[PDB]
Amino acid sequence: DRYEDVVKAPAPAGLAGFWQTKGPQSAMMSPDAIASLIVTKEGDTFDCRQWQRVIAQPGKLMNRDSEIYNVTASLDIYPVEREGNTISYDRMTLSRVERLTPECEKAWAKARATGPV
Repeated sequence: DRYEDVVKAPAPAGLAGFWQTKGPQSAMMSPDAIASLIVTKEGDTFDCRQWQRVIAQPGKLMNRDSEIYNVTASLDIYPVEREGNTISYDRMTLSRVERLTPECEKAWAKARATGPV
């Protein structure tokens, strides 16, 4: 399977948005590290994690056996589970937010500029 051939799933109701860790995550390098996930209504995603450096990766939602996953452009596959204003994602808890960090915002705009209109 190729990333290009992955069938992009529309976001289920309530999942589209910006999601960000609100406190220390034991999975991350240090307590001040932050992870964010963008989910568009069409099912495009962006996984942006930062501390001393930023690592950001576009992806796509996939529906497999009625469960939702993020599939990154490098073919990492991560189940996404939502409960209200929080998601479980790659061993972290992210909360719904209205705005992401500037460096996630900038990286997202940059990535999107090479994609379709």
